[PDB]
Amino acid sequence: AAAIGIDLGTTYSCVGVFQHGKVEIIANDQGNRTTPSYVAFTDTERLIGDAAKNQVALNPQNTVFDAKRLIGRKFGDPVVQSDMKHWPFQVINDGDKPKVQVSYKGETKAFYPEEISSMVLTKMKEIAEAYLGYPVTNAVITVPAYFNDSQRQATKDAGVIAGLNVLRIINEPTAAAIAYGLDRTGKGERNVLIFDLGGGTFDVSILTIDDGIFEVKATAGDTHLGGEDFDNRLVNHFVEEFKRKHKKDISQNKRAVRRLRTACERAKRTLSSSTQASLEIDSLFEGIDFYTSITRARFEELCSDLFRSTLEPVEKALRDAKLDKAQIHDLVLVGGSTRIPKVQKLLQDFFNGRDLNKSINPDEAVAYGAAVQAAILM
Ligand SMILES: Nc1ncnc2c1ncn2[C@@H]1O[C@H](COP(=O)(O)OP(=O)(O)O)[C@@H](O)[C@H]1O
Ligand SMILES: [Mg+2]
Repeated sequence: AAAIGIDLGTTYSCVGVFQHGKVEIIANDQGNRTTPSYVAFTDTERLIGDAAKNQVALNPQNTVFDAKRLIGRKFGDPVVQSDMKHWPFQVINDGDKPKVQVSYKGETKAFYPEEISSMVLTKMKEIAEAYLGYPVTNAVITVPAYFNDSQRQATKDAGVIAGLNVLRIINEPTAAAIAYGLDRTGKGERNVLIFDLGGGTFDVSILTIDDGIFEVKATAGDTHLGGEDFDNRLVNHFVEEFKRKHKKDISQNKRAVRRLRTACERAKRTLSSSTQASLEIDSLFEGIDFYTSITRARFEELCSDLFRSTLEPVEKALRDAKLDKAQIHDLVLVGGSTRIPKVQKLLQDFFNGRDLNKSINPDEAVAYGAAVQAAILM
């Protein structure tokens, strides 16, 4: 019985297993090595992952996402109230506990955030099981370093609802450090900086590792900065461009904007390894095709202030840990947005030419570390 490592992410989740000496990051049924943290409810079925995200434009009120922003928080919580204003789905109050309310098979039903996340965890569990060819009952699940007891508990519960014995709940930055084998240094304190630019959040952590024991020395960043913000700059740019070429504003067509958003995210992803990208959407708005392109340099310009803003939390965390740039032994890249060449440059330049540990797919580093730790704990 291999136990599994699960990164239960805000925007994407990832599952790994350590067996026969190495970590396998397990692809899902569509061949994707990470899976959106999305759960959809329709007249006839419950969809999770890619199947949920791939119908988001068609079903906005009953496609749930961002459950991680609610998990283990009270309804009265100001982050909750505030985050609520921007979701297309209803959150409601059940004894100061938030529930996401949707319609499923024709009826209004309401779920706790840990219930939604348990459906994502079940999907990651079944992904793992399809590959291993047996049931998985033990898992290590990861959380942000700043998660309080009640968010850790609610995440553990999500695991238990999913039919997993949760061997441990560990910090995301520690799991990334474990992935790179930094946990096995000894006697001396090593200082490690995790730079984590994901889909919805930006986390900088400084850890000190001394004879295998981790200490979180500083944390910083921005809980609303991530790849979604870069998708948006691109969306706004192409909306303006559509207006220029056809004198038509797609702004208010919720469906056109979501399909444009989708095309942008995919274009963006291509710009991490190519210097130009094709954007081709059939019948975007009133039967008008939108066939166009964008360069890495143009996308960089559109995002230049957001990209730069990531170095301020780095300065802050260094200050709060009372360390200079030159006392950081290792720079680890985590999150899919750190595949962006400009971002790697900014961080490497900030650190005066220092290597970045980026050999492990950054959107997988946390799951990789969880999988290593799960095997150890077993
Ligand atoms: N090659 C790439 N270039 C730029 N962004 C990417 C790339 N691959 C994935 N992403 C982005 O990474 C983000 C998801 O990051 P990930 O670490 O998987 O999830 P999470 O933030 O939920 O932990 C998304 O915004 C996605 O578009
Ligand atoms: Mg992440």
